[PDB]
Amino acid sequence: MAEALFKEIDVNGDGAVSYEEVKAFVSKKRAIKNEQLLQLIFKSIDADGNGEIDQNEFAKFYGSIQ
Repeated sequence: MAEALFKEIDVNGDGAVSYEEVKAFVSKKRAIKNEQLLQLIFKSIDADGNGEIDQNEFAKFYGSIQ
């Protein structure tokens, strides 16, 4: 309902979503090729930006747009 979506999309059960995984997630809703937005959003969504966003980072990031 909130963060479960991040772990839900991770069919690989890795609890980590990289830049590619992110772009794909949104791609499942439509077709929007954003190279700039992907890069920026990638580092933004990722708390540590370590290759991919971990469940923990995503959870703490979710709703942290205050």
